[PDB]
Amino acid sequence: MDFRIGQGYDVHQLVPGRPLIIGGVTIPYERGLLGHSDADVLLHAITDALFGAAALGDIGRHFSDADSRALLRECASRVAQAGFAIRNVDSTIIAQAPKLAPHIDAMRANIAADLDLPLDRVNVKAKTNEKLGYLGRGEGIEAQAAALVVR
Amino acid sequence: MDFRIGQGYDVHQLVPGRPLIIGGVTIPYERGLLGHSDADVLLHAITDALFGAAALGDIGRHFSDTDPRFKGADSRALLRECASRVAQAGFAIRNVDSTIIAQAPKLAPHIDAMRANIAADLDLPLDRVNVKAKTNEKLGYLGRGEGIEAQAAALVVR
Amino acid sequence: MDFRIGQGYDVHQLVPGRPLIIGGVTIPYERGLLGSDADVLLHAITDALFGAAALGDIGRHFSDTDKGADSRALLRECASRVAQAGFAIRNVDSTIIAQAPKLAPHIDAMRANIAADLDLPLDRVNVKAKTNEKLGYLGRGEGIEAQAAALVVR
Ligand SMILES: OCc1cn2ccsc2n1
Ligand SMILES: OCc1cn2ccsc2n1
Ligand SMILES: OCc1cn2ccsc2n1
Ligand SMILES: Nc1ccnc(=O)[nH]1
Ligand SMILES: Nc1ccnc(=O)[nH]1
Ligand SMILES: Nc1ccnc(=O)[nH]1
Ligand SMILES: [Zn+2]
Ligand SMILES: [Zn+2]
Ligand SMILES: [Zn+2]
Repeated sequence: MDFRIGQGYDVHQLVPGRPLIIGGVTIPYERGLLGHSDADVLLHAITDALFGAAALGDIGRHFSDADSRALLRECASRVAQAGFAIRNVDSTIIAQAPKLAPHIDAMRANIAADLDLPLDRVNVKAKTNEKLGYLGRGEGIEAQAAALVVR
Repeated sequence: MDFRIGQGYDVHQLVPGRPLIIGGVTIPYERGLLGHSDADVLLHAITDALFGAAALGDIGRHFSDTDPRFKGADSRALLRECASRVAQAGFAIRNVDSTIIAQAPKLAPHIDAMRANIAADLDLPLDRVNVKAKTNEKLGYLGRGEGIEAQAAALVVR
Repeated sequence: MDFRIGQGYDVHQLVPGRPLIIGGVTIPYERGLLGSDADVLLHAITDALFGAAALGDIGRHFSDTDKGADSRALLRECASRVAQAGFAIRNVDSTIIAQAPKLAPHIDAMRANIAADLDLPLDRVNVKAKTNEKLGYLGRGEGIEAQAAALVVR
């Protein structure tokens, strides 16, 4: 019936002395993402896609720059409050390193639990940047997301 | 229930001596976006998402940067023509979402006005239109303030 | 009804010595993409189809070991796995970002290839072309990016 689509984008720098947390998963690595929160680039992109589908603005407006899962849960709350139900989420992480493949199902599990969705409605994809640009040089990590909701 | 989705992308350089026009809003700034038309990166991205959802090709095709009739073209006029062609193809627009990526200036004070322009041009209520603002966290040409990028998504139904 | 959306991204470097193949179409150029055929557009569309189906990604379905298959063979196999998970493809839209060469003359051919491979009416497949306005590695002609979106229904 009243379907809406949303899209999200995020990028953070990789810096020494920070933990690397993506999709709620702490991944062993010598650098981590820099941000005012835990800098979970994946969760932020999904969050923006959800706000965007519900026409509620953006993550910058809702949570002025701690735990990104808490923010994702709050986002899901605001989406429900606006009268929408989430139908599915898809996403991509662009990181030259480290290897993300072993952690993906954990990420999906986290996101599914945070959005109160079954696993089959949550997806997370991994890509390198084929050594191009700042992502290619491992200076940051990007995430992209898409969300479908219904009123 | 014949739904279709589309996506769009655009980027333009930020240069001295040009109006900064994003989402139809003239924003006070010392630089502006360089292009053949008014170079409204956000409206272009949305226009491409709508043409894309309707499988009508793209804005480069409909409103060519090689055709002199679009020199300094009002991108809201282009967006309204896109919406007309989308309607004529048989599609109704259900919603639009978008992102602008810029180091500067601060876009937040202008976002609501952008949403209102897009809503007006697409004949949608405000609650079916969204615009989001992002920095690029200081990375790359966007982080260096060399250009501004926009992304869009649209849902339509035949 | 049970609609789902998916999105996809891909980028390959652009250097002398390889054919330029985008959307199944070989395009005369002084350079080409590095990868198989390195078909950036087919890869992104393949990723958006798997993501709409919540089946992971092209890296997981089609790794470097398992044959030699070109990117259209992968798109078709992608499409068959999507169907067995219960989903029908409703449409695909995409954008190729390349500073050069001119892609517009080749779009009809890419759409035809994609629609054939996905068994879709032509009017549910779209491909768009963008430059990067001379910004970044894309704008210096050091690589080509593709973006895709797909809608499916169970
Ligand atoms: O652009 C990086 C970024 C800023 N911000 C504010 C809330 S979540 C988030 N990610
Ligand atoms: O890539 C910048 C660009 C080209 N073009 C043609 C019509 S609107 C527009 N934006
Ligand atoms: O990053 C370029 C790339 C990697 N990969 C794996 C399967 S298809 C494909 N394209
Ligand atoms: N960093 C990564 C990129 C792509 N695939 C992975 O598994 N990891
Ligand atoms: N350029 C901007 C990025 C993020 N937020 C803003 O308000 N403006
Ligand atoms: N490389 C290209 C970018 C934009 N339009 C084209 O036709 N080709
Ligand atoms: Zn973030
Ligand atoms: Zn433009
Ligand atoms: Zn590829």
